[PDB]
Amino acid sequence: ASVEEIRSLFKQFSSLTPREEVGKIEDITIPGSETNIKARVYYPKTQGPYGVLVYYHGGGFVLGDIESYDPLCRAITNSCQCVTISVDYRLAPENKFPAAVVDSFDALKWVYNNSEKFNGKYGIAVGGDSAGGNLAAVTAILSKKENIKLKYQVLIYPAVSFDLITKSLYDNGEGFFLTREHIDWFGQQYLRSFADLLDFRFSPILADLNDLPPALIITAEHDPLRDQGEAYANKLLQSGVQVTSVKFNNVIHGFVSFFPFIEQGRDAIGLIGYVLRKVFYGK
Amino acid sequence: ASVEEIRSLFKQFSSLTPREEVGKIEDITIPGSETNIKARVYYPKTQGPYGVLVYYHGGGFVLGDIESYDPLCRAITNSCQCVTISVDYRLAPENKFPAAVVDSFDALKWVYNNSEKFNGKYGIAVGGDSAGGNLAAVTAILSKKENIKLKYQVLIYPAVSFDLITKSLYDNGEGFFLTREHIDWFGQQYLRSFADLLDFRFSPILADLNDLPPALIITAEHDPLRDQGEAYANKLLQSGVQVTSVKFNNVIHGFVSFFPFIEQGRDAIGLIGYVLRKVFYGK
Repeated sequence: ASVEEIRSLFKQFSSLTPREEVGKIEDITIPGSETNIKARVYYPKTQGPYGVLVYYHGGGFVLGDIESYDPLCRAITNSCQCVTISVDYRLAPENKFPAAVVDSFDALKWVYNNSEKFNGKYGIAVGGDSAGGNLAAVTAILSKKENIKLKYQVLIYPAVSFDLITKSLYDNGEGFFLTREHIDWFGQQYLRSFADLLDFRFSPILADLNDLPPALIITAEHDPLRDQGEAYANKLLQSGVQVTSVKFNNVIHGFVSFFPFIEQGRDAIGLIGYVLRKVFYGK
Repeated sequence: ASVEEIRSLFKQFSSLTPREEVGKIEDITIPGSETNIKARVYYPKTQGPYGVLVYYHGGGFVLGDIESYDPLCRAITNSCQCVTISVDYRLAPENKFPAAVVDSFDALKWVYNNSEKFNGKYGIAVGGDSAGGNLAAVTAILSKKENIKLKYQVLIYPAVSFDLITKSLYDNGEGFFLTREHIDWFGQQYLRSFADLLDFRFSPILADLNDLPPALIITAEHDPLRDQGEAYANKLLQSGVQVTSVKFNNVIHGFVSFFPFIEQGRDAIGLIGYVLRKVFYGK
């Protein structure tokens, strides 16, 4: 299948997944430094003021979009009882690294600077799954540098490093949905050159992680990315940041997207909701 | 320290913990088959009807009690928004196996038969930590035998088998609070003879686990009991029971007890809260 055909398939498959009712939805355009960035704003059914979660979909920097991730964002919104803003960052191979990063940070900054539009008085968090988790993590690093004070970061089986060595990569690199071959191909679509492997904006493990927001990092047992996700948690802890690092057993990469039929996914969404309600509201 | 001093040391240190407000608290005495069993009933701040969680404290079958667990049970009550009933089962060595089991099951049957007294229309779950997780699991197995239909079981780093073989026992058997020497000593206090090692009421991994209530099983990375907790999850899964099995990284056996200081414990309490709100209330 072509890239376009797979992008379309993501949207089609999403229409089989129930979309929970939320309080209100609005589609907005965020004025980026390089592009006008579409985003979808979900309000919860409770009354404000709110926290705001800026969410970055996964898809290997190539696939996914606001629509295919609409069911998941609705579910997160109801779980966190918080405004969720799902960001349509530019994709590769049309838009190489660091386009996705530039859009993700620009959106965060604009949300942070415009939070009153959303009655977002309880502050701003970032979160994302897989490649989206990568973008959340990188956006939190970039925020530190600009004195943007985030509340939290929710990293759902994030990609944090180029990896040829972890035991989970070899144990789990075939037979469990996301394969070695996929990982290679996504990296080829996204990166410009081998030198980008030295860039913390691609591998955030490289960065100094002092003074970042407290994190919930979810990994999955049968996931080639498992060990590097746990490494990121450990390096955050070593750098004095509070992190809850949880491995969900018996499930594969992507399981949170399959919450309607993988119950552990629903429970991960419950846990995500709890930590954000705690950090935003005190509970 | 005698058994008495070791008990009093745990009470003392628990006595200094802020207790979360709950709705209301009632102490009751349940007419057991072998003894009168004190239980503390915690109501959430919401109104009913409720689900009911019957909770069994940890402490290696030798320590702990309603008072020393009172802060944890309050925190759980508020998290699950459910009536929580903390059971004062008989302790060893004064009362050998299977005294704890008899009391734990006797309490459960009585609660199940008297659920209207608590406005407990949404059904009954069991839960517990460590030795108490053992008791919860064994209670669910005994309940199945007598056609008592439970909604859920929450097993927090449960003891499920006599163990001389797991990797986690050897990796984590010293230096992480719960040591080989403690495991040995608790078993010596609790059991009557080596024959008791064959009894599923001490090692619930021995039982047929078909048709048991869906489970949340939490394990801790640096815990000698980690692998056998995961084995219980996997054996339940093999037996067609839905289970969410989650390993909390970077923490030790007992971490949920330390929730005021160890933030991962607070987050574990959030997850327990979510799964029970889900199964009782659809929330």
